[PDB]
Amino acid sequence: MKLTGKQTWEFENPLFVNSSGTAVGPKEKEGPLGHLFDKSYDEMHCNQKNWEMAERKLMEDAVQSALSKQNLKKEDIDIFLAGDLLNQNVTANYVARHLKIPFLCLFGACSTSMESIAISSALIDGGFAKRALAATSSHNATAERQFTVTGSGAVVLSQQPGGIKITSATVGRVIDLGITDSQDMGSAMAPAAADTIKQHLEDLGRTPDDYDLILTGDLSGVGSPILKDLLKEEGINVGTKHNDCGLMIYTPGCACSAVVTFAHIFKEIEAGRLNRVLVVATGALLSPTIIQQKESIPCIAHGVVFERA
Amino acid sequence: MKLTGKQTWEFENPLFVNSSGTAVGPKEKEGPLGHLFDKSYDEMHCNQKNWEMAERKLMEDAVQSALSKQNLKKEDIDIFLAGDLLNQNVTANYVARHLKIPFLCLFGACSTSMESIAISSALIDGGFAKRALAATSSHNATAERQFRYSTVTGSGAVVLSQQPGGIKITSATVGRVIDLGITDSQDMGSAMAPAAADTIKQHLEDLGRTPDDYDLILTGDLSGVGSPILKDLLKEEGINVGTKHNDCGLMIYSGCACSAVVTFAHIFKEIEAGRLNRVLVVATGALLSPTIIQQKESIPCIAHGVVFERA
Repeated sequence: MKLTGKQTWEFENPLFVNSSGTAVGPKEKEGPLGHLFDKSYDEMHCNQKNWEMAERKLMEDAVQSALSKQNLKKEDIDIFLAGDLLNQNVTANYVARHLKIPFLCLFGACSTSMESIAISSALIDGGFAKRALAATSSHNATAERQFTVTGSGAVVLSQQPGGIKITSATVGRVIDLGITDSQDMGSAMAPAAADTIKQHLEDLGRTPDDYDLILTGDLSGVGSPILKDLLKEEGINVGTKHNDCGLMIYTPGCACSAVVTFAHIFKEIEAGRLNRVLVVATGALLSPTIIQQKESIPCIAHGVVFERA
Repeated sequence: MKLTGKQTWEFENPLFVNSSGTAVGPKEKEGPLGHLFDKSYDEMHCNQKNWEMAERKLMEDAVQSALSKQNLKKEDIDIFLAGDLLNQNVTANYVARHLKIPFLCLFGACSTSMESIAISSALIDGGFAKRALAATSSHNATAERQFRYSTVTGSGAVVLSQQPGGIKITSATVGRVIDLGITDSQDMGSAMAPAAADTIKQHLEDLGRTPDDYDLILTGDLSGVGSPILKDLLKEEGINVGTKHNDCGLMIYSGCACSAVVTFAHIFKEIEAGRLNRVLVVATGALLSPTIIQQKESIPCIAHGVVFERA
């Protein structure tokens, strides 16, 4: 069995990130990581007619950057796993239609960036695909349509040697402790990130000392301190080992886990500044209906371990 | 490799449907198959306060039926694959929270019924899970919300594992998105046929098979209008299904969402009874949302297939 413990998949065959691509808007371009993205636009329309075509252009850009880096055509990919981080896959389905790659459509939450890589990894490791493409996108301009980073990240994975290996993934379970305040996203998502991180370490018999970095996505300032405290209650001390993507992309539930992980964290690993990193993307599973009814907001966090090859 | 041809996964290890569960509304109860569903309700609210709690109760019923028939508890399942037709985080997410099973959230479309089984199947065959639960649901009363601002009222769930059962799963074909330019939200049957045809053709080609190798080729929700088109398209590719084709949308009472409940309640019984030995089930989905319809964009469609056989 490749399932280790309760929720962690340990891949047994060689598995690598062969290339990645990122495309972002102006707010991201002006931030500390602005120069690391493959595409970065000076204005939010991304030279497009409207917001829909803007986000579609961001994903197409990110995907073509990833493919270009390996001189791959769309026909060279066996499976495509993608979803929007915010909307109802309005972008992902359009891009899938153009790529013509067999398509597994995932539900768009901020956890989708790692959910798509986890599934892609299992399919490649299980012999169901030679190469997989995983992608997600979001656009600040349309993030309101529930009752946010502007960008998209894509990765190409395969068993062919690359600078970064994927060694395990932990699938999260939905966690909902009550929060209904659509603006209290930090306090709602933290318990999910905590459960997934705790289960991952328990499953692999590891501690934060086995990681160079434990990176969360989308907890930002409010959620991070809560996550650390919750982990301490479980006897898990992340210490200075924890950082959040929402905290690195802008100067002094924003779906930024993918573009920061792909544009920045992967570069750090390939440069040998980080050897093993646990990345946990956390999503608030909501939408108009949920909020329209003042219901609690369920959250989920999925994790993936990347290591220098 | 388990990948065969371009888009077909052939499972190399023992893989079975251990049980299934279906829960439906009054309209389905009154239909020709009404007697085959595990649970049915006399009124669409299903004893619940609103349409959201109604659909949630239906999925909880179907999942509990599937689990109960095998004497399993929610803790006995390693992975849960599910989605619901509104994509409002209302049903599947709610049910996943209560079950506490590691959850892979799929985008709801009428094609999700087979997408969830295909992924579940690969994860089991790949050693990533011992048992998987897959479920989908829809409700007639909120079906309009996919387009704005005939759908089945029910839910089907299945428990899968390597433990011997009456029904084996031998392959699955993952579809690619096909879009020939149909904008009309109710010419959905015709927007979906091309996707269903592409998947059936590729599935047959990948495995070096013809319709003669199947006792039944069943499409999910093409219904009255889409079925003739599908057969015409397959013929244009030199594939003659003849009388081997049927559609779930024609057996329960397009974009109907009846694929899972008809397959689970009816088709599975036919296979276990020995009346059908190998069946290709292809669920077809129109990938849309109000944003799509609102801007009168063409409607992308996708079809995923799974082959079920008598053990």
